[PDB]
Amino acid sequence: GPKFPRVKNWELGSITYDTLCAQSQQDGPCTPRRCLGSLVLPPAEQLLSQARDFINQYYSSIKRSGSQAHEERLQEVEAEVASTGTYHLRESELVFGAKQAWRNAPRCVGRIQWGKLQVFDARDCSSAQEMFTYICNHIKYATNRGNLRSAITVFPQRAPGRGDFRIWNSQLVRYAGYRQQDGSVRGDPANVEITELCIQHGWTPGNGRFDVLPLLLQAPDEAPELFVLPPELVLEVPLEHPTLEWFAALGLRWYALPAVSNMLLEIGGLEFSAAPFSGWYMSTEIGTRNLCDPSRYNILEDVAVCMDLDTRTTSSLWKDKAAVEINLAVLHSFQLAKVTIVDHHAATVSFMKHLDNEQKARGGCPADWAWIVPPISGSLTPVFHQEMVNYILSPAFRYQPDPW
Amino acid sequence: KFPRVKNWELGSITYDTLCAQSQQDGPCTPRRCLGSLVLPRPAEQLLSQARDFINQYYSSIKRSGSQAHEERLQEVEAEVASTGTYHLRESELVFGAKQAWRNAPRCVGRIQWGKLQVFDARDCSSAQEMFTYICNHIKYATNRGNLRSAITVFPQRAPGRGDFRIWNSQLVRYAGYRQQDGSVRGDPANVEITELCIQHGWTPGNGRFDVLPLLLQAPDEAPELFVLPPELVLEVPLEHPTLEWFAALGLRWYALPAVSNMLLEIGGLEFSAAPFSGWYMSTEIGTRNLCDPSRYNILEDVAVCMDLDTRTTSSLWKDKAAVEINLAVLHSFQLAKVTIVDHHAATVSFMKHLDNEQKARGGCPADWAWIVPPISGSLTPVFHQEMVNYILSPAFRYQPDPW
Ligand code: HEM
Ligand code: HEM
Ligand SMILES: Cc1cc(N)nc(CCc2cc(N)cc(CCc3cc(C)cc(N)n3)c2)c1
Ligand SMILES: Cc1cc(N)nc(CCc2cc(N)cc(CCc3cc(C)cc(N)n3)c2)c1
Ligand SMILES: C[C@H](O)[C@H](O)[C@H]1CNc2nc(N)[nH]c(=O)c2N1
Ligand SMILES: C[C@H](O)[C@H](O)[C@H]1CNc2nc(N)[nH]c(=O)c2N1
Ligand SMILES: [Zn+2]
Repeated sequence: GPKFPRVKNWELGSITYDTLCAQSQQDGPCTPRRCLGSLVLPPAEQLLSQARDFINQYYSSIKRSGSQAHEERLQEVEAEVASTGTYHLRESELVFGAKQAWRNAPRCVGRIQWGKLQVFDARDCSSAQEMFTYICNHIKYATNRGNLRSAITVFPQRAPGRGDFRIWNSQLVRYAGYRQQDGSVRGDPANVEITELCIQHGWTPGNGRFDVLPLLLQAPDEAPELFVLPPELVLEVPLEHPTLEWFAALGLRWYALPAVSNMLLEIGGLEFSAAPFSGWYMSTEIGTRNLCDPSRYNILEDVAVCMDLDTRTTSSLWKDKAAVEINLAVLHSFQLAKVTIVDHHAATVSFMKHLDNEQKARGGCPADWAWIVPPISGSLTPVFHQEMVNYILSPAFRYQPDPW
Repeated sequence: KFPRVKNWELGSITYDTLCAQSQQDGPCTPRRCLGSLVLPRPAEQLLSQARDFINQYYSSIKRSGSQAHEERLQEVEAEVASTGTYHLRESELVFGAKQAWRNAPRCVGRIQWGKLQVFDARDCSSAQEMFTYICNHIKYATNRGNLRSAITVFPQRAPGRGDFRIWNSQLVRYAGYRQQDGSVRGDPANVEITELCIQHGWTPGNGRFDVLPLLLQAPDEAPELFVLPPELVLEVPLEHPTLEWFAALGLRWYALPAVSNMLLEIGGLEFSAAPFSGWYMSTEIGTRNLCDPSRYNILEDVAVCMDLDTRTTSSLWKDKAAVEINLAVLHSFQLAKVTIVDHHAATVSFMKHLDNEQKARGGCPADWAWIVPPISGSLTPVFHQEMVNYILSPAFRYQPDPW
């Protein structure tokens, strides 16, 4: 057979061969001795070439490969890199390659949509204030009354030893997390450290489970500045359950927009550091991950007592039963504010459609199985049975250090 | 070089040095990770797998150096040098077997690995004699419901010449009878094997749940058809503790999960037939068997009596249902007094078995994707617990079907 990896789909029994990975100019975390798939955290020469690389990708997506437009941009960068030691992205490239990056992140079921993404250029940005309105612009656009829209705003790149452009928070939207004199945490304990940095960087706090965090921002070299969001700007959703009348009463809630912010966008060698993006939620992130992880909000037990469930015993499956209902109330509450959501089946079925598109076009789709298969009802979704190949294609997103 | 392994529910942080023992390659490389792939694609080396293994033994009982070791390591050299091969003393096989369960990185029940019972069938020379070993093994392991972990090990693998093979994949299995309409009565992933039993002379039922007979193959024999004494096998009828109407579905399942097709590799040697059984963790029954689309696929059915909008995915019927299937699997076995374990209890204990190896062998390999239950995955601590996968020895391989 072919010498590239073979890829069976145990539901449909169908095979594909991933010829894409042949281009992963970037090593992972596995030796042939062992596999670290599970594992969550894992100067001229090499720039010139990483850049050359992306340009070639670019001209290929506009089908002009090998043509003079091409060898002329290649020499427009050689010029640039040689005599100054960087270069800049013609807007339209930044757009293509900001897509390429979403399309390339092997941990994201959301990709059918990859080609539908609004890139806003924010490369002119020159301050912590300017920064902010850019973001509010982003949020308004992409929240869009409730009819959510994939968006990414891109602030300036790394420069040779010049300050980096950082959004300090991980999301544009987090809830506060307040450490008790107990040892419990009031709010979302996900982000305590940051709730901390907030106060002792100027913020007068709140007293609530869902206190909407204000934004730590930071321009090159300048000290980190602290901006708060317009409240009528920040669309949340009260939660309720179609049938269980008492759910609405638990007083729970999430917020429309899922906006990642703490992550480095890497294109053709250049570094974006502050380039936050946001789509819409899949119902399991809210109702399983954020609301049910015990190292988070962890309601669950709570909901299952009102459920009338036998928790003394593990095997009554109260842990599961309850969580189903949670998600459903996550779903129903969203469906009902006319806000954009998408259940885990719905998402997976379309991610599968995606895999097939990528197949015809690029010859595979990098995937981090553990992350693609939803946190509940794994085996009931189609992806569960698709073997996946993971690898690192560039342009991509990188995890990056916290700025402190 | 040595893998740091953090848990994310507790911030535990640990280091696996037991991986450095791995001696055989996985499909992963630095370029591209294929962790999620189901299955893979002279005589002086046999000799060094022997020492390596034999060491594992005397070393295991704290003797590695003193007489017996030194002596018994030379029986081996003596034997290999002049037969191309050797044979395992029995108490050693019982070490090999125990170890290879402990080793296999896909197994969530490994905490039990000490409590295994090992039948030596090395002396078997016919599919008659085999049938016994099997009938006897099932009678032991079913134990009226108090299921006991047990392997049985048929003859090893003579260089040029056939293999002892069980043709079934499990012991107890359900007949899957194809209809013309591309329709399939019974268990669809047994469709092939049924017609083999057929073509080799068996009389079919045409009930949904019909225990398939056994094709046993001694070397270079056309396999022979043997039928499981109706009650050596224990089934559980399925009811739901609160959903009165359920059991009128007629659905049921056998108590013994027993692997009939994997190659027990011990210290060089290959035991091409070495069935083993312990006990079911329920999600295998409810979640794979009963609901997998490629199978008995009753998800829709259950939902519709449950009285739920199939129309849309956003009503979450499939999961709602699934939990009740699963709940019926748990009740019924506890009612029929038949050892079973829920993904929770199990994964919880697996975690502990992880901490045991950690302070024991200094590590342990698990296959995250396989060790994490199919439903409600993140509601188990295995989910948040980074694992390393690597190939130790002794251990179980897969093997090509004897056709
Ligand atoms: C359009 C709707 C989208 C959906 C439904 C979606 C869904 C998801 C989900 C469920 C995950 C797994 C994360 C977890 O549960 O921990 C994920 C990962 C990810 N997605 Fe999306 N996503 C969407 C849009 C986007 C957009 C616009 C981008 C960026 C352009 C994006 C990039 C990523 C990245 C970079 C990760 C993993 C990065 C990390 O490890 O932090 N997704 N996505
Ligand atoms: C005693 C109670 C046991 C429990 C609860 C248990 C649980 C499991 C489960 C759920 C699987 C995964 C199969 C699937 O997800 O479809 C598995 C895999 C496996 N287990 Fe166990 N197991 C037990 C005993 C044993 C025993 C006694 C052995 C052999 C000595 C064994 C060896 C294996 C092997 C070799 C695999 C994976 C190989 C394959 O791909 O089929 N397990 N275990
Ligand atoms: C300790 C730690 C640090 C760190 N940086 N990341 C993690 C992993 C968890 C995670 C963290 C963030 N900020 C975002 C997501 C995707 C959420 C998402 C994004 C988008 C764009 C859409 C969507 N539906 N969901 C997952 C752990
Ligand atoms: C090559 C190949 C062929 C084939 N037909 N199927 C596979 C898939 C893997 C698999 C195969 C079998 N027979 C049994 C299990 C559950 C195993 C199990 C055993 C015990 C003892 C307990 C438990 N809970 N689960 C898993 C691979
Ligand atoms: C330990 C485990 O590998 C890790 O927590 C991963 C597994 N799968 C995931 N899947 C999603 N969607 N999101 C996550 O944060 C994780 N976490
Ligand atoms: C493609 C994937 O690796 C394969 O389907 C695995 C994943 N997880 C599983 N989990 C369980 N419990 N059983 C299985 O057979 C599998 N199969
Ligand atoms: Zn790997």
